[PDB]
Amino acid sequence: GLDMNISQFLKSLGLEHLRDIFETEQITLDVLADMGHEELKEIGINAYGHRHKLIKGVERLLGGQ
Amino acid sequence: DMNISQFLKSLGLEHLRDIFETEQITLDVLADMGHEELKEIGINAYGHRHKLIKGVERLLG
Amino acid sequence: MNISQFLKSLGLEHLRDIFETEQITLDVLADMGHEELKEIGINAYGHRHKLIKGVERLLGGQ
Amino acid sequence: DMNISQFLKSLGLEHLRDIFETEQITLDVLADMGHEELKEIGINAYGHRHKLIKGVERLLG
Amino acid sequence: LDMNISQFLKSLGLEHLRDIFETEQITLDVLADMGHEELKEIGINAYGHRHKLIKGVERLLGG
Amino acid sequence: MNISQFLKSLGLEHLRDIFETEQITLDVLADMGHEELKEIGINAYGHRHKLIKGVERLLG
Amino acid sequence: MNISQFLKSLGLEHLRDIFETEQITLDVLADMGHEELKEIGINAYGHRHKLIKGVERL
Repeated sequence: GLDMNISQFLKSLGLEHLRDIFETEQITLDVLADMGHEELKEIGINAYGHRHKLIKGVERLLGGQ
Repeated sequence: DMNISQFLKSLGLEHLRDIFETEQITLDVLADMGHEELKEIGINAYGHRHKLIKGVERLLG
Repeated sequence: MNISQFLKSLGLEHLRDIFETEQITLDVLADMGHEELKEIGINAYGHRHKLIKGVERLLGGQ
Repeated sequence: DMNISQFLKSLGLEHLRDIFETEQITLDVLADMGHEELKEIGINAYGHRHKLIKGVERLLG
Repeated sequence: LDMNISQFLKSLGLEHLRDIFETEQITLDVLADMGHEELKEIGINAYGHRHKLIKGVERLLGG
Repeated sequence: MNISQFLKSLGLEHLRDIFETEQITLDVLADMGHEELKEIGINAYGHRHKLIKGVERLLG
Repeated sequence: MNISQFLKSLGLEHLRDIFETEQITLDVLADMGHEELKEIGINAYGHRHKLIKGVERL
């Protein structure tokens, strides 16, 4: 909704337990918006369900609905 | 909508619980998945994918 | 044995490895047309025809 | 009775035997087929389909 | 007696239909069984052509 | 374009040391993937990703 | 081709002396990776990369 960042975004998806990965890997929203399943696997998001939630989450966030 | 473990039981697919647990597939995720995506997570039998897809769409509609 | 009795009743018991590997049960089969049967490797029109008509007759009341 | 290969031979359509064998078209299957279904398995001439359809009908007199 | 279909066609002034008849494997035996709907299905689009064929084949064979 | 203004345009000024020590010019960066960037000590995927996009954007 | 003119074409004329001391001919350079060029004192990734690419072009 109101002026986004990664911490908030992960909390809105129930994925706050990936904050460490995101922090170490310096994944901002601009970066995350360019990433698919392969790339998220490269940074250690092993669960398909987590990758899916992220991928759809960031499209939703930036897409205007 | 409901519990993933109970949904699998209601379809006779309790033996997929381990894949669903490892891939963190909740019901809302499953609702977005077709045959290609289910294949990606290791559901290799057509008949299993078909029951999941048809069972999750009966659950929401 | 329901699916394998069913295939026997049609003379299509040699399809039983495809059906076993793909875990096709009668409820799945009852929803399949030509395209979906081609997707699982039932390549012959005649087999597909017999399967579709057989399951309709089985569940249709006679 | 009579089987599919003798049947095709009797109509002068023996060159179709390989289609009928690839598609496992027995006489009981051919009996349910119209022009559209025969086009689908690659019988492209109307004349050939017409001979098959009238032939199989004759055969259940 | 029955003749080469290209001759039957030439006898009705319809030689230009021979490509359709060859492709569709239409013999006189088959043509004898066809009406307007069936000849439309093989691409004889003009009523006047179908009419000549249907009568032509009655004249030729029925007689 | 030069190295200093490239890194600043991506928010990666803090990398200038690594690029200086390793004598990474833009011609060289252009040929580097994730593995090669890992080799020079750029450990964050996010940074490598920005470097790789940035330099590809630069040579259209 | 001569080693002096090779380093001129890559802008690495300041390595002339490491190459002279270590007797690195182009036939030897062809065999060398990153590990091996580090062993003879070429500390910068970018210089190693240029040498590797340059020789493997010829």
